[PDB]
Amino acid sequence: GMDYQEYQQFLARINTARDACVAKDIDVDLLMARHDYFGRELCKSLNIEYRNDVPFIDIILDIRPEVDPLTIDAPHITPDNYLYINNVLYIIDYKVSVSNESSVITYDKYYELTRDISDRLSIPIEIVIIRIDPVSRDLHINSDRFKELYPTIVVDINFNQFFDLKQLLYEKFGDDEEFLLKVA
Ligand SMILES: O=C(O)/C(O)=C/C(=O)C1(Cc2ccc(Cl)cc2)CCN(Cc2ccccc2)CC1
Ligand SMILES: [Mn+2]
Ligand SMILES: [Mn+2]
Repeated sequence: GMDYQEYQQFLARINTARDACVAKDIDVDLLMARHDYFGRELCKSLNIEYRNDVPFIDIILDIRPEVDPLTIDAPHITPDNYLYINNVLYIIDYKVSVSNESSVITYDKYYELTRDISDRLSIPIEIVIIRIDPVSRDLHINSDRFKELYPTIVVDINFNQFFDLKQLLYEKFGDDEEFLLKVA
């Protein structure tokens, strides 16, 4: 799980919180903490360097350092990570959700915006959304091409801290109508 230190910060914030706006910022900070936690552990399993929200321009500069970043016609996306093997660019994104609705929105965005640049660099760009179901703890990965490189991937983590902290937050603001009907 997260460091004792990070769990303490959430515990302190949840207990000090008197107001729905503060409460929702914790709710959102937990989802993001959980996403980043899966990110770090996933990157250990894949044995690739851990990254977050990498500017696409930097990814291009890394795999093709001759490219002038002032002129290249590149999309403005910040994918969580990426892998370049056998002249194939895998654009990786971490997801922690029980559904694919977010996965699809990200895949649709990243797929559409990377068709042009793939054609220009003559490098096939494979969009890999690596999602863990936080309940079942099962890995769902869309890209068949990516799953050939990494045929069996055990992460073996859990989100019981995240579930507890969230539950404590919904317990505390359970009769705050404004908290229960506020969005990210
Ligand atoms: O949902 C994800 O899996 C994910 O990684 C998203 C993000 O990283 C952004 C921040 C974020 C939001 C929510 C979560 Cl759970 C984790 C991170 C939101 C979309 N991003 C929008 C954006 C795109 C391009 C340029 C600026 C901002 C900002 C970062
Ligand atoms: Mn991201
Ligand atoms: Mn992500």
